[PDB]
Amino acid sequence: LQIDRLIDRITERAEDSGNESEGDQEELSALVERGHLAPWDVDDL
Repeated sequence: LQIDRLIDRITERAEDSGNESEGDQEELSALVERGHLAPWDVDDL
């Protein structure tokens, strides 16, 4: 249920998502499959 809510919660620890797509990872997420922009890739930094 809280998909984008964790996705953005876990991405803030790397916070690259904060600039790359910013709120898109919390308000949109999932539909934006482009390179799966979320914590899973931002964490590898």
